Amino acid sequence: AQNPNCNIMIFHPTKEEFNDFDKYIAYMESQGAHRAGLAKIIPPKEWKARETYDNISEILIATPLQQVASGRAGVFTQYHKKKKAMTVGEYRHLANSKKYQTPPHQNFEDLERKYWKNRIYNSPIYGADISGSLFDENTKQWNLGHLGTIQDLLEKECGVVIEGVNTPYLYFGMWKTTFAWHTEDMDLYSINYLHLGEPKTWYVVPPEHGQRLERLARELFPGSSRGCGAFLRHKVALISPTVLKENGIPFNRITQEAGEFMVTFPYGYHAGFNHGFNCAEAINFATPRWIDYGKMASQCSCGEARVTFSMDAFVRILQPERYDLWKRGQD
Ligand SMILES: O=C(O)CNC(=O)C(=O)O
Ligand SMILES: [Mg+2]
Ligand code: NI
Ligand SMILES: [Zn+2]
Repeated sequence: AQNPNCNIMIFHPTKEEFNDFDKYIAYMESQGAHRAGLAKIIPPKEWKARETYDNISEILIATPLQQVASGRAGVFTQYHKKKKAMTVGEYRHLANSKKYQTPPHQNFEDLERKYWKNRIYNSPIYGADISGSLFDENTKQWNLGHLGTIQDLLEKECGVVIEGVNTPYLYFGMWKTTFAWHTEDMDLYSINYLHLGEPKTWYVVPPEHGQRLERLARELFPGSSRGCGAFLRHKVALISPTVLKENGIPFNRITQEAGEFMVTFPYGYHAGFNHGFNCAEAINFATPRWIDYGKMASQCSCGEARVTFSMDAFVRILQPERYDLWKRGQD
């Protein structure tokens, strides 16, 4: 069995290997990369996403979100308070202000210590889930807006044509902006490209151990667990590496820098934080190996998780028994 300790693997494709996306995902899986839940892909030196980032300041962040925490330093939830619209140039200046800028630090480990110690005492502002792309239209390799669609994958594998579309999202981050513990919708893959700026630290639980994380989360968030049998779908709960280690939960960590891709694999729980002002692009995707995970994915039906238009068809076709209840949750 490849990668039996479920370590995060890092790949360096050549320019020739970077031509065929599906084939390279399948190659990484042949080496056991999916066992970790997360992999890093460093593009060949010949590749670029676009020519420059000098002209992005006029992008609008219509609904910046202030991430307000409750709990204790290692075990907390966050809620998202809506703020007034601002441009990417206004947001960059905000991120660099004395109130929000990254503190002085020695290295990534020191900054990680400071994050876990102090995150709860601040409320950073995040631009999230902004439909759009920063890939140049002429970038032919690993262009996140030109991937094959999940609806076409399901049709190719299962024969059923369905409605829906699949497009990328942009994220603008600052120091302490936080992504809560989650898997993707319908336990899909995701791919994330860090376009510019400061790093993102990731934490991940191997897919084969995901139920261990869920059992801990029920113990640590007991009211939330009573409210909903899949409350991690709400994307609000944080648990620190120290707390995971105290409770014997298997996980790994890695820092992504600008110019690097990360792939998350089906049912790989992940969480993390941004180091300072940055811009990332991400999209979900599927492969043949996903279909079995999609058929088994939990679902939130309490009303909280509320998701995209395109999830309807995935639930309807892969999970017909659950469809009626899930749809009540959506309405
Ligand atoms: O850019 C981001 O904040 C977070 N991304 C993810 O959880 C992902 O790509 O799967
Ligand atoms: Mg602009
Ligand atoms: Ni994710
Ligand atoms: Zn729910």
